[PDB]
Amino acid sequence: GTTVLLPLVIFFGLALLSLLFIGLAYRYQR
Amino acid sequence: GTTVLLPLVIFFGLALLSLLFIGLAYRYQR
Amino acid sequence: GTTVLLPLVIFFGLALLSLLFIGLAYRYQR
Repeated sequence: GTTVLLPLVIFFGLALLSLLFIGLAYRYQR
Repeated sequence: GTTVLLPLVIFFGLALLSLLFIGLAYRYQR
Repeated sequence: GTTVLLPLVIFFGLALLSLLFIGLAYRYQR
């Protein structure tokens, strides 16, 4: 019951990927 | 049908990770 | 249910990002 948090955390984890993607460009541009 | 697009876009991000992981293996391992 | 595997595979991708996250701290540590 009240398993509304389960989907939210999965989507929230995706946020880390976004930050990691931005950092990738930084490494290629000093 | 209800907010079906929300989970679809989250899964899409998952595919992007595959590109980021595959690209790392090539650079860190010919 | 019917699509129990669908969310499981999406979560499975998140596990890989966990290892990548470890490398981020190392680079920012030294």
